[PDB]
Amino acid sequence: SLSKDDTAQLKITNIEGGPTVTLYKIGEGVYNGDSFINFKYAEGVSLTETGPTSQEITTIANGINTGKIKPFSTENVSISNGTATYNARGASVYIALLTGATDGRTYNPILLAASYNGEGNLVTKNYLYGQTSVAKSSLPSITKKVTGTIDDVNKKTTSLGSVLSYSLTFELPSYTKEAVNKTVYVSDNMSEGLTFNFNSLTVEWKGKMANITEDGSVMVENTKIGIAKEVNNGFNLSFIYDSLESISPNISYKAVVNNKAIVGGEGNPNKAEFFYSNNPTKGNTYDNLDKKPDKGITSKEDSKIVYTYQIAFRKVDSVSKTPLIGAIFGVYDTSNKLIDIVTTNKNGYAISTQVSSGKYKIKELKAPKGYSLNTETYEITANWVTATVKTSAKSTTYTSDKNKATDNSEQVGWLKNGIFYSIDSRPTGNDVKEAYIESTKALTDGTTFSKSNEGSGTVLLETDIPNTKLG
Ligand SMILES: [Ca+2]
Repeated sequence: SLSKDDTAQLKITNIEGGPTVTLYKIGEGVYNGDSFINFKYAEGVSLTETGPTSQEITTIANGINTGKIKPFSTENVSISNGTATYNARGASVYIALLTGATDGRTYNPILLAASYNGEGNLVTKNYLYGQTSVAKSSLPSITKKVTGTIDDVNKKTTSLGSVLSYSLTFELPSYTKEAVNKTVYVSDNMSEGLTFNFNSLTVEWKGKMANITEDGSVMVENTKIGIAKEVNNGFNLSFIYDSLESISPNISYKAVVNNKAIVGGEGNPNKAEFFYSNNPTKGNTYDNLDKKPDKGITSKEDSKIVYTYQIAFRKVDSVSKTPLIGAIFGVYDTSNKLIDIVTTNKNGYAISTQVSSGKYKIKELKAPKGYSLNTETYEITANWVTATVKTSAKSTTYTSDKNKATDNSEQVGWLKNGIFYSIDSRPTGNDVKEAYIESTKALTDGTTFSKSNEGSGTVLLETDIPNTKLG
């Protein structure tokens, strides 16, 4: 006794991430209502009734999503506790698509059928069997790391002119061979206080370094695995999924801390993004390198924040404690390398360029007029904990001419194509020029300094610096 109105359960297990499940009927059961004849398939559907192949299943899904294949009906199926169940009316064949998982996972298509000839059995030459299928998905990821920084407890810190080395690794989506959207697309953009170096971009794949040519082609073993382009203060890099052989490339690049580096809480972040398809049988692979795609495309992301601080102090008369203008000070790192030169303002105050966590030294180069030179070195420790001052407040002026250095001062770093590098980040090239500080501008009169929270950005010396009046 067949009907029709015979029911059987079509079931999907291993549903993670809470996707939408849609069933598209691609095969109608044809009855005489008491005898089962065969399946009638939607126009454009092609499959092997003996055992449909992955190629065929994905192909059908592609057609459904373009509209080339019109299913006989579309069903929305609820989920719970990792499974979905649908009560089919009569022998019938469906493609299930799982889309929009909130954890970012991407799923393969599923073929489900209710059949009188055994679970899933499509050959038609009493009892209506259902079908249970285990859903299959992949969860991409992207992880960004930075080195070249100085650890301040759990904060990575840096200084003006430091070169920072970033690295990306990622886990690929798993796409079936016939998928129409195999987007594999990587982006980063550096915040404005870091100057991205596109020429530093490297790609390793299968333990081999890529050569990136002039037009952006990422070449390994005479194979183009992707194309890179410099965009704003960063890059877009679109890979060719099939060329990767399911092995993820590893991406590295550098940036150098510039004078716009933010001090304190906000820090200096990047934002690495990995775009892929979470509905790979819909649309087309995205590879436009001018502009990253909008989110059948979704993404994972990662960011590293790097911090800087600034050193401040006040210059006063040793007896009256009244503030002294125009005192010139050097600020040195722990090994006595000159970091910066500052001049005190009307209110006695000076502030350094951006520094990493660490110990520094403040030493006078020129007394204020009417005062004897203070020959003492003043030490100060800079870190998240000591940077409790918030100021309402530089762009240093360099020369490569040693004889134009203020106060006959030493070299503070290097210049290459307009960019400042610290001594410890001395870059390569035959046109790398010595950098000296040519002049110093005092801080604007009426700049305030208020004691405040950790990470405010400014480390103000505990005791003001005395000068002894000549008289
Ligand atoms: Ca369920």
